[PDB]
Amino acid sequence: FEHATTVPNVPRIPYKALVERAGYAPLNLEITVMSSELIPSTNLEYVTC
Amino acid sequence: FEHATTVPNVPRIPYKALVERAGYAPLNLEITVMSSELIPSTNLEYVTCKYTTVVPSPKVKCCGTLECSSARHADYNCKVFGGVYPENSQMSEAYVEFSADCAADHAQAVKVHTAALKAGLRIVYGNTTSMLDVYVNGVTPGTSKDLKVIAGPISAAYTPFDHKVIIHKGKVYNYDFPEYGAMKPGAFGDIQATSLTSNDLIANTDIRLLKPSAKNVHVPYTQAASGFEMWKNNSGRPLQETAPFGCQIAVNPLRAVDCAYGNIPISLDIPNAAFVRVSDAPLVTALKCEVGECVYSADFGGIATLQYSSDREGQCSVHSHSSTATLQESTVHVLQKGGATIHFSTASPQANFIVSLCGKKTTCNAECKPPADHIVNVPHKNDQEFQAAVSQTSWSWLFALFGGASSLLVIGVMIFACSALLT
Repeated sequence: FEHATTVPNVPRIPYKALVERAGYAPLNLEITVMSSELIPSTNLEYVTC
Repeated sequence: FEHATTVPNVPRIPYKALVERAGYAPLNLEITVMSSELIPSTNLEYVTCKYTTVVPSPKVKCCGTLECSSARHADYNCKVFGGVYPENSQMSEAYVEFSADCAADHAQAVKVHTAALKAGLRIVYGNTTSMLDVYVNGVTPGTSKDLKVIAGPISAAYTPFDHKVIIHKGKVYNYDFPEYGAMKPGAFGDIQATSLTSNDLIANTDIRLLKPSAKNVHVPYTQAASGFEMWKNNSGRPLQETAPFGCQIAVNPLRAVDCAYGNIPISLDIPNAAFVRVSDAPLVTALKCEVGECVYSADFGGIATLQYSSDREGQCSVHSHSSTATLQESTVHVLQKGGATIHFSTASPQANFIVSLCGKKTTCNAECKPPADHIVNVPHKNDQEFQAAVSQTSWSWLFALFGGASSLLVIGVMIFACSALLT
């Protein structure tokens, strides 16, 4: 079943939601973002001593 | 006792219905239209194949000449070519016949007239579950162990077939074959015979004998191609893949199976032994309808509960009367205080219907929600009704706007009357 929400990007703060299909009881949805590294794209020009 | 309803002609869809009379409970009746083919009346004219042109060894004199007569075969030529192989003579004679094997590969050109209407109905009432079938017309009785059923004729006729038809190995094509005896060469139907083993073959092939001119004996000819082979190149796609109502086609007797079109009126003489009385019928008062989801049009997308207060404990006969919705399972074993559930199945945004729990009526009223699932394997179970597929708030807007467009005209003509009376 397809469902779309918006997590806020603050680590280890849980987000609550309901998913329901018409013909079913609703159910819980706790989504957390527990780590977020972001990696830039790098290259090296020179090396100094 | 006999009762009539109608069932939409969609396969294996049960119909819940009440049949009631005095002194008895309104009793349940479930009628499902099972796998229901239709069979048209056929008559083959001819059977076609490839050909092998029999060209036998020739007849040659040297001093005298020859004169050639007719015989009984297919497309002839016979000819009497003159001074050849140096006043010598020759008799070049050639005909066709069926191929080496037409028990396997042979078409059948068939004309198709009107069609019968067999059915498959499963009928459950009370505790009686019966398997039967009925020729759909208003006269033939459909007889289970004690009952009789007549299925009234269809509201609108239909045929997947056409007037003329070709049966190959297994497939069925709509194509206009030439008539028996009117054969055109290089097209379908060059050889013709009334069975696989009957005589009186019939053939045009544009066979043309030619004058031999060589050192050794040969009989030369030229000929149009096998017009059955120039249909197998260019036959389109059969009726299993182009038919208008999803009907498959089987040919041992050429039947068309599992259509979905129209609706069948139906009538059932209920046997007298299956009539539960109003004493045994658990009468229930204080009916309270509590409507849950009602997400419409799919299969059973509506939940309703009933808070009630009974007289007895036993299996009722639950029913909805308005054709905007039908319920399911049709029997509820009641208790002194119960909350049993139904399954509404409407195809309109207005759950606006009347539940008779054991004949005692009450109303379910709620709005409905469109589903979020575009495409479902399972067919529909209701129809659409104008003055029922328009939502109630839209009725309020239309009525208010029409009243706002009419009442001031009423005020104007009353101003005419008032101005005429006062002066």
